[PDB]
Amino acid sequence: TPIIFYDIAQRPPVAETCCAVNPWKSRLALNFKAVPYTTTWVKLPIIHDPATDSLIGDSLDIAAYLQRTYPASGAGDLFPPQKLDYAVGRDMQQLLFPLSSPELADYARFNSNVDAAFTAHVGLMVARDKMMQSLRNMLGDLAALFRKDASGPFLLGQRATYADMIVGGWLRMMRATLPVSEWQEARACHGAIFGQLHDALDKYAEVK
Repeated sequence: TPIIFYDIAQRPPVAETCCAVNPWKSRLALNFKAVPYTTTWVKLPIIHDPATDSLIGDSLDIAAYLQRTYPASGAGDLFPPQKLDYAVGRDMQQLLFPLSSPELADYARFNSNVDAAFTAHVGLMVARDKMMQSLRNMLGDLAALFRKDASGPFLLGQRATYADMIVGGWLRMMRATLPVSEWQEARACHGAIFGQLHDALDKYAEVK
């Protein structure tokens, strides 16, 4: 019965034993949905669901599979309709390609833009003052989406979605790879919008 989640354990200098970006996106999605699962650590996230004989690779497909197969399970809908109006600046467009269930197209485009925005600042996580300024500026632009509904730390206020998990997966990975002070900067800048989002996602961050 339990879903098998294939994941890769992290090695130093990564500070935390679990979770590259995309495994974090899927792990946040599995925990939010409350579907039972266990990790097999192997040397891409992939799940096998024995309940449907399904084998799904890629975090967007896994989350879409969970929402479609267990729509009422756990904390609710991972993909409610939503304007995810975020676009990277021109100096980051090359990191968009290759891009991305047509009701999910906006979530897919958001996944591409967040990934590109943050990937532009790997290398802090592999650092320099100018890169940290660029990271701060990119978070400022992303922050406007999290200010649209100030009833809560998520994009839709008190309601978390897969889009919050797209960003949260990056945040979790940054906490594990940045020097502590730079993580503390990222978590504090622009009104601590991303420290709040990170902390709000803690409840969906169990490693199992």
